[PDB]
Amino acid sequence: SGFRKMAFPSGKVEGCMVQVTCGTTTLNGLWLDDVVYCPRHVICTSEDMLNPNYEDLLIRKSNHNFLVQAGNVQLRVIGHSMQNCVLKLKVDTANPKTPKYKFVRIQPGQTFSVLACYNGSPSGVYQCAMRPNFTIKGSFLNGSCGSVGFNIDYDCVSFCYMHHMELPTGVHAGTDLEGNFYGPFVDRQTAQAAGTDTTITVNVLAWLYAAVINGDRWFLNRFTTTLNDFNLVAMKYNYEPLTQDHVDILGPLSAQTGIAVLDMCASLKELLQNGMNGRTILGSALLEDEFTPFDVVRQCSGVTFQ
Amino acid sequence: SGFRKMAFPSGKVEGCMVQVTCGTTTLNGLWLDDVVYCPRHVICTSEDMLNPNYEDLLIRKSNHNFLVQAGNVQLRVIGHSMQNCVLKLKVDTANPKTPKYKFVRIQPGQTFSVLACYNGSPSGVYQCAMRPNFTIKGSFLNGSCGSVGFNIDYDCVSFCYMHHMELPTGVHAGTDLEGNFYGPFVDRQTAQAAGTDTTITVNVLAWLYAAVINGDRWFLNRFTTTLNDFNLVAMKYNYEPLTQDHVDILGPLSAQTGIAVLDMCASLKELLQNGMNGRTILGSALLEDEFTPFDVVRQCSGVTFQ
Ligand SMILES: *CC(=O)N1CCN(Cc2cccc(Cl)c2)[C@H](CC(C)C)C1
Ligand SMILES: *CC(=O)N1CCN(Cc2cccc(Cl)c2)[C@H](CC(C)C)C1
Repeated sequence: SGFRKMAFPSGKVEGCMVQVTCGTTTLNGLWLDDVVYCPRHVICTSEDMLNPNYEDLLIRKSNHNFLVQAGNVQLRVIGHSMQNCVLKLKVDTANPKTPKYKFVRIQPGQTFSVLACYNGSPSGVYQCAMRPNFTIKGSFLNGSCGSVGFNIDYDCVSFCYMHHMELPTGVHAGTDLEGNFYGPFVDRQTAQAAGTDTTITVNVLAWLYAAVINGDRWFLNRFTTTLNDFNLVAMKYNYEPLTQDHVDILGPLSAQTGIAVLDMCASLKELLQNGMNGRTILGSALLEDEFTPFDVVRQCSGVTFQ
Repeated sequence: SGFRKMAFPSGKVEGCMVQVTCGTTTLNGLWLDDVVYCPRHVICTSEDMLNPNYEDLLIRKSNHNFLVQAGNVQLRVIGHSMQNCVLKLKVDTANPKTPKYKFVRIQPGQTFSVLACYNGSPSGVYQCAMRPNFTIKGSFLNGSCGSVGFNIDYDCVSFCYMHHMELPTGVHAGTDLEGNFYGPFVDRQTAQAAGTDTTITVNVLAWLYAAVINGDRWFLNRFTTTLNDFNLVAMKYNYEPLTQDHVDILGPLSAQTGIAVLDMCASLKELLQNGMNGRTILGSALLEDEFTPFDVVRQCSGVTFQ
């Protein structure tokens, strides 16, 4: 029993992190096969970030201007290209620890593990979710750029995030591994505002099912509700509207606990209106939305990986 | 910026997990050099656990009764011994991925990362703390026994915990790598009660310093207090008493934020008496005590490992 905010094992990702240095800027890179991926603002200076012309800046750089370093192994750049907001540095040596990887662009509400790195060296791992406003509430310092987010499907590593910048508000924004930003953000030092951050309702419901599995059942009430009447209350408290696809995903959790999804929605509706009365659920005084229904099933069944 | 419950990278530990099977019982083992460590109750059946005589049970076992499996590599046991509550299965092949390791027995209040495993395969990683009652609030299912807890000091892995059993109350108990249980627990299926679980005060203070670093300063008040008057209030709410050694550890955090330790204690005293007024600190509606002062300095400075 028990429930923890659990991250994936980072072993297969640690062997892919390298140190990228262009001039004076140094950040992290992802070494897969004979290609190194890194944020393109590594070619910028402290003064270029206010309004960078990346095309003009990249012209003044050649293959010998970039220095990729894998611990103590010195790599050599053969070709360089700019795919959207990431650089593709083609090197001579293929990474012998390249796992079965895959590039994926996740949707808001999904979760992934972040391997925070500095100077190409792993520092820590934590789990987080893509907020509805396409930001993440992570833990990043200067030099952590190039750190990647990922999921693991048995023997396959699914890279889905690369850290690019910290907003003036304290939240974090990045791209997929093809260089496309999550959200309307651009990689320049300017005031950029994120949208309203709402609560992932389908995740909260999965979290309540995990609570029933682990013994916390005080929030189970006598009432039921309709899908429209729940969304009417949910939108008042800035919650994502629940769809029929969300009910289908929660099917297995409903069958294991014997509690209908609409009955669980009625319990959540009463919690949103009356609060938590100073009590806790799974050791938390707030409603958590960083657990997808698949995360709950995975932790409550013991799913392993390669 | 940002603050997350961060675990250590698990790469160096993943390569040491093996599957141990004695008869019908199968759990996880730790393969370091040519020795495999695992809980000794792997030699028991479902009926032996009520009152096992491990010495008599181990006599009826030989070296060919244990089956250690490292993924797809079949190992062979040459000698077996029982050190307290763990088995030392001496094998023929030395683990080629054995890192610079070290066995340590942590004190209550310290934190470590847990690599939850099933059938010798890693499942997930999370950070937790040794409670004052020598239990941990983890996430373990059946078959997770043998999973280890660890810290990383640059290039050295410090193993400090091996999971042995789940109490009827839902909390978890285990041993160090020498087989000595943390707490007064014994490895048999009987009603065992843990002591009163108190709050690690020195950890809460370090967490409040992390909050000031990240912008949350609403809890900073006008008052100060004495070390005796704070402990008088702390013991009322089941908090660990603060010592002078705790003040010395919080020294660097005091110098970085410019806030005296006793001034931070006065803010905590008012929070314990008046509550949090429905507000949050670092996104939490409760006081967290699973961050040591070293954890805060590590995450707020960017400490990397090998
Ligand atoms: C992630 C990381 O290492 N950094 C975040 C900011 N980087 C520069 C920057 C500033 C403003 C906007 C953008 Cl898109 C990027 C920093 C890299 C070096 C120190 C210039 C650090
Ligand atoms: C950790 C783990 O795999 N298990 C916890 C309980 N194990 C048996 C048990 C029961 C009661 C007391 C003690 Cl010390 C140990 C289980 C191992 C097999 C299934 C017997 C599972």
